[PDB]
Amino acid sequence: AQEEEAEQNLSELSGPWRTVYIGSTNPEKIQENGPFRTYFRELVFDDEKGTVDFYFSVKRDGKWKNVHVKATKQDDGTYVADYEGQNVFKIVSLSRTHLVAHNINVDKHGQTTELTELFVKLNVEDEDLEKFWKLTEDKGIDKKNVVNFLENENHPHPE
Amino acid sequence: EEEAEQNLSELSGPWRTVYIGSTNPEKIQENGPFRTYFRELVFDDEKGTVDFYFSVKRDGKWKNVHVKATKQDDGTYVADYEGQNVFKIVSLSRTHLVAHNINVDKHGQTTELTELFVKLNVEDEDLEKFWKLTEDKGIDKKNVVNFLENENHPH
Ligand SMILES: CCCCCCCCCCC=O
Ligand SMILES: CCCCCCCCCCC=O
Repeated sequence: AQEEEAEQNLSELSGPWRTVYIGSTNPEKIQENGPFRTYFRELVFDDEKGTVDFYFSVKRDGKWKNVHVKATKQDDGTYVADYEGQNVFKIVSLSRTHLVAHNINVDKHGQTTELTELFVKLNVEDEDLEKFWKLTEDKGIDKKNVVNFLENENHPHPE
Repeated sequence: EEEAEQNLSELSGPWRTVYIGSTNPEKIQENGPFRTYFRELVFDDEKGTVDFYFSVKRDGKWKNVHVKATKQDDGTYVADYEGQNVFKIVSLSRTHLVAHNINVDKHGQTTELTELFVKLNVEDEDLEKFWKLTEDKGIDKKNVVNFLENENHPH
């Protein structure tokens, strides 16, 4: 017998995520305009399908693009996904607060690059949303006159 | 296992805006001066102040703004930004900030806004784990980009 099945419950982890650090064996890949200079926006874990959907922004030729990539868990435990080539990636450490992964990318030229990354979750608690809503009610503000900044078609550019 | 000491200044660092509500919708609509995307906050216990670092789009262009708020003996804060402001922190932890602000603009108009902000905490253990992983893969520290500081210092 090899290893045994892993009880996986990461659904709890879906939500807003941000990129802290991304390291690379090939710096050109992460330098400005690089394909893996990805600013995470959201992550969605599905335990039924055993998938991870990545939502992130990347600048391509002085222009910002919002990308969506779906990764699928393999019986190996790793995940594979198509983005600027082929990737096999591995969650080395994941918790409600963080995420450290190792990705191996093979581009359209067969060039292999190993990347490392630290990502953090933007945790918005219920106890706090309530407190903000109450206050907002008290001050007589209308829910319609409130702007959601954690998801809007008009935000700042990291560069 | 291990947690840093609790300090006000220790809450200093990257913060992000979640929601902001207003009595005058024009203040937080596109191009409104209060449609502020927080980048960082620095609490200073000695001077009794809070420094706001945020971004706001004006005349179609994103601008980086810094505002120094000063605590009052009564615990609230004053700050000059698009008129005079009297800021009140209704709840604050290492995780969140809920606050009420009253702004009177240069023309004497009064707007009351509410806001919910959240902090981006990057824990030591996770940082070291990223670097350990990074050196295990033979990646040189000079070959790593700090995305968080870029986000905190856009343009
Ligand atoms: C790269 C962003 C998402 C699509 C490609 C598969 C791996 C991403 C993991 C993050 C990069 O280290
Ligand atoms: C409103 C100004 C008073 C102090 C800080 C103002 C800038 C951010 C708006 C605060 C809302 O909570």
